Amino acid sequence: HWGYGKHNGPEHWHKDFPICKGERQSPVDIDTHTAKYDPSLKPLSVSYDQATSLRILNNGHAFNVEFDDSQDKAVLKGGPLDGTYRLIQFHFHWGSLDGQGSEHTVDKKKYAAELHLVHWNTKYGDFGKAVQQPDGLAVLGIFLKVGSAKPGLQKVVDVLDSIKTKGKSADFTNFDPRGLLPESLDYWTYPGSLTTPPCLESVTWIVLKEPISVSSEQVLKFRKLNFNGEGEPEELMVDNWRPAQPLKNRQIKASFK
Ligand SMILES: [Zn+2]
Repeated sequence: HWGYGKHNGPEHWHKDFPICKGERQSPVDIDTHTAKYDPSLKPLSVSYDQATSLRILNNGHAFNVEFDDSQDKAVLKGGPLDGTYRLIQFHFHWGSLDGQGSEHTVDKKKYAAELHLVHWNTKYGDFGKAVQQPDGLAVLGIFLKVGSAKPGLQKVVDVLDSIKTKGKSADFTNFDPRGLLPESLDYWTYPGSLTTPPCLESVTWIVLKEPISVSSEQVLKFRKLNFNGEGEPEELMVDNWRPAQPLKNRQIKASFK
């Protein structure tokens, strides 16, 4: 099956998932000099006050912190978006070293990790339906750099020992995703795809300009997770990022000058 190894990584995905070579794939390099300020973009609206987290799961390619998306409780709207998008889960991509890990890059710069807060368009009723639509998902992407600790991440870091291996889940209630946001909501936006198979081209990407800082100890604990199941040979869950894909016929817009 697909993964991030030598024999099943991103360069192989297209054999089972042809859309992975499509016209609007993600991530991309964000060339800050060619991105265009678009004064028509509205401010982003992140409304996470009533967010209800439920669970954290190691699914063999990352860990997802999952939310109750059965009501409008944690929603993204505004910016480039029409209508309302509900938070379903967040996860990260990270490296084996601090010098890599992000999926998007900024003038070719790779960050140590990248956070994806995944939201689906309520006009489609559920995530499964939404993910098949060209405007079905909105993903807020946030870069992580290593420096000072992010206090709001620590509760995530501390539960990772309980979900070391693929298929393990743990109760994870009352986690507040607002503690993962930077100060500024300035962003770049472009139309793209899931960055994991099936690579569906259903995503409005909203990538924040301001990274959050996490500590070396925090990211080190990400790197102790396993891609494998319990009782299978240990392979550390590191470098679970897809590299930048060709921009092709797209323009990245900036919300800021
Ligand atoms: Zn992701």
